[PDB]
Amino acid sequence: LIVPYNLPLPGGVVPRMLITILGTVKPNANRIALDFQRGNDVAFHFNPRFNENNRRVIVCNTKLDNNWGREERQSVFPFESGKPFKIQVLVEPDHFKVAVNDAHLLQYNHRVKKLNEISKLGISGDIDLTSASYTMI
Ligand SMILES: OC[C@H]1O[C@@H](S[C@@H]2O[C@H](CO)[C@H](O)[C@H](n3cc(-c4ccc(F)cc4)nn3)[C@H]2O)[C@H](O)[C@@H](n2cc(-c3ccc(F)cc3)nn2)[C@H]1O
Ligand SMILES: [Cl-]
Repeated sequence: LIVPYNLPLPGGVVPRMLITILGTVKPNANRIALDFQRGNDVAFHFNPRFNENNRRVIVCNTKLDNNWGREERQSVFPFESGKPFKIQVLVEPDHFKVAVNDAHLLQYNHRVKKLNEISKLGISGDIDLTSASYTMI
């Protein structure tokens, strides 16, 4: 698939929706981003950074009216330059739950509460994208 890639989420997200993204991190990658959007707002931005001051960190945030909020940072970093990955995002009633390569990574509490209006997922950054899909579990 071509990156950046837009995956419509018809009728928005709902609990029990599972989104699966398969790809490969480019060699010498700098960044990856998943952006769950509600119009121009970003309900959930998931942003692995491969070199922020010589550290690897995952940054999560929300953008409302063109302003970023308080960052939530995770130092557990399961991505590896040059290697294949699987990201699974499970929507639960009170948070997005993220697993990478079948291991739980983080949860992100819903800040945007109109889940039905979060109707697009953008995928960008330094990856080759193989598949992006959803199902109900
Ligand atoms: O909050 C998320 C946003 O962060 C900003 S950078 C943000 O800038 C601030 C000053 O305005 C602070 O400097 C902020 N900070 C917070 C801390 C910090 C330090 C210590 C702590 F303990 C906690 C936080 N140390 N920097 C720093 O993260 C990115 O620009 C923005 N972004 C990324 C992308 C993107 C596009 C395409 C991609 F493929 C991938 C990503 N498109 N927009 C998005 O990620
Ligand atoms: Cl809302």
